[PDB]
Amino acid sequence: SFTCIDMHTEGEAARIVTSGLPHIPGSNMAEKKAYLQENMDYLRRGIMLEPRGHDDMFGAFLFDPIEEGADLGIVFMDTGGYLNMCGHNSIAAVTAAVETGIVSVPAKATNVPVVLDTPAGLVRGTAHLQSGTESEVSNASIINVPSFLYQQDVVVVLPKPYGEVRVDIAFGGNFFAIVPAEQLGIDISVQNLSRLQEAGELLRTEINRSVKVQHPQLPHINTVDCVEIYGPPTNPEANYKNVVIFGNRQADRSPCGTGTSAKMATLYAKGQLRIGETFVYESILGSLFQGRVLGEERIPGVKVPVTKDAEEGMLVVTAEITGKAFIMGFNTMLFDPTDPFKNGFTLKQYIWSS
Amino acid sequence: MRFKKSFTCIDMHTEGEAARIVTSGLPHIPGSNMAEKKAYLQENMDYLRRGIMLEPRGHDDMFGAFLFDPIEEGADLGIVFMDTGGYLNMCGHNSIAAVTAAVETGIVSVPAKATNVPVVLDTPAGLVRGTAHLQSGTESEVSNASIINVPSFLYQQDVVVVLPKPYGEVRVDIAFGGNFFAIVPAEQLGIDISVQNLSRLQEAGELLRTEINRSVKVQHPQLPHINTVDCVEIYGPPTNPEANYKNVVIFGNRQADRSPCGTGTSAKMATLYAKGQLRIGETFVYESILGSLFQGRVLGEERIPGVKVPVTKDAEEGMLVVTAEITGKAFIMGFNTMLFDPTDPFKNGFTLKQY
Ligand SMILES: *CC(=O)C[C@H](*)C(=O)O
Ligand SMILES: *CC(=O)C[C@H](*)C(=O)O
Repeated sequence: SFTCIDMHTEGEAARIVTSGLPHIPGSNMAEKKAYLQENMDYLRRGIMLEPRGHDDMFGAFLFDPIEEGADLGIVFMDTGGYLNMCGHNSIAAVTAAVETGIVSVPAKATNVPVVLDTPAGLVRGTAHLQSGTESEVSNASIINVPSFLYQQDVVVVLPKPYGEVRVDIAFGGNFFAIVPAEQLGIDISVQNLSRLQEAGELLRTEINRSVKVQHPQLPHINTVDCVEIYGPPTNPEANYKNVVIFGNRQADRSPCGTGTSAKMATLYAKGQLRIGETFVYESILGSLFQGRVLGEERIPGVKVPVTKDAEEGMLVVTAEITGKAFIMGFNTMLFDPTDPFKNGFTLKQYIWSS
Repeated sequence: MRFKKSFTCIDMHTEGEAARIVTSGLPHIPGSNMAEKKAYLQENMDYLRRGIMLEPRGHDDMFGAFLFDPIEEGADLGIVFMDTGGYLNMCGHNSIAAVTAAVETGIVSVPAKATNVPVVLDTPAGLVRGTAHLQSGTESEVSNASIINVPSFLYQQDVVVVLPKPYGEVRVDIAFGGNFFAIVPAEQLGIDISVQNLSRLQEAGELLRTEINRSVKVQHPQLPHINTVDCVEIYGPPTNPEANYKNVVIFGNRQADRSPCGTGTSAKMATLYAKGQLRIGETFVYESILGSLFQGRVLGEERIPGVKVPVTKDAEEGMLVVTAEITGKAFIMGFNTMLFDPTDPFKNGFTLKQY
């Protein structure tokens, strides 16, 4: 049996496994993720998939922190595999840590830091407390790992009825292909969600076939794992609306924190967003996240495709993302060794271009 | 405060199909029988079903039930079933799960040295007599569970239903197995029962259910409150050698059963029995889209003089009903305390499924 704190962040699940896991080696969180992925993938499958989960479930395993200064180690998972970072799950974990007492709250504290050691690096979170409560969280922010536009105006050819599209590749904790919905000929709407999933899958697969990406500081991150499809906002408070397609072409119900970070890095690189300016991203559900670019930095002697010959070094930015998570369940998940679906199942069919 | 309005559940599944069995958290629900309590919930507290069944706490193919104290004489537990669209009068897989959960979690006592434990369910469709078959050696580990369903019957035969393209005109049987079913060969819809075709099967099932309920009036002759076709059973040749046929049942907000569906199996057996194709005691094995198997036997038959349904011939002496036993295996998959913060925008759930 495993104990879980089932959270959701504005409609998007985050199943946070807090106890009962087998002991896992690894000298950092990236190696722990690799160990799970390579040797114990049955854990993910049983916890994420039907019948205990479903095709759009998401979650994370907690571990002791390893990187200096962190409160919790975390490895994220979904219906397909393992993302190096997740903003909505980070917001959920920061929230759960404070509300359930995994991390202590100083006396008279109105903000409580919760630092996550993730496969993509250190993620500095803050739970913003409800005034007059000891540990009720109003919302939570996360300062993401450095983000960056990687490659601009990448042209890929998808099968009909999509054909040729142009995207940006950016890192926000995961590598994203960021594309306007208009180029796909699909409005972002609940009605089009299945098509959005198919386009996202086709675009992700085609991008990884034709562009080889590599995070220049983190060897293990060498694929594009997420497709961010954006368009005009519905809520007048939002700058844009988006849906991210990832995992086994599941869709984020949240605006997606890493995807927002990647979008903000891209806008910033193009001069379209100032440091400290509030950016508001809306989801397919109408949910909002707020983000701000906190700073920028050039890394001398390190280039990505977008980095100019004249430029000694790549531009990165540090972005903060804010959202609200709720506890939806305290769960003890059970696995009878004679249960034929102890490792879950899906009825979703795979798709691929011919 | 945090646990205000929470619910405790035993999350079960029966060969892949969820049964979220709510064990505490409801206030008193007015009603002098289970059918009335079901109507109360549906009319006055439907947001509870939606919050428990739907994302983010559930999903588009979740299923479950509320437990109550039994009202009907001889029953161990009251139960009201729920899904992503509404409330079925009976559910085979959830009854199998409830019998199993009752024994394994000690809701019912296991008599000294027993190998089989009866668990009787008071449902909106009537009394359902369950038996938990214990694993030899163990005190209360359940190997599988059988349920003797409420009376089942073929109701109306060769009903022509006209659906939009690419389906057009189809021929179905209507039969009662605890719910009314329209039973239809997948062949007639132009599609195979396969995971590939699941979305289409859901669409076809929903179309068929809507059209049937407009164009055909059904009425259970002994239970006034049952007067709609709630489920569509789409069947085809088996994949597993052990199975007679395969099916998928579409119901709720066009969700699909991952189990072979016990009420659908009961309706199918009553149909086969009526056509002389199954004898009393003969094992019928039904396969699901997942490859799961349920076993059924017809245990008894009765003609009810003076009571007819559309298939009852003038040559005949009252409508035929059968008593069907269904057997499957359920597992505990979790113990959950579900939370509903009043400021949570999705306290009542959501679905992204089309229209
Ligand atoms: C982990 C994801 O689902 C991508 C969106 C996010 O919140 O980072
Ligand atoms: C309750 C349902 O899902 C219909 C199938 C069955 O097991 O009776």
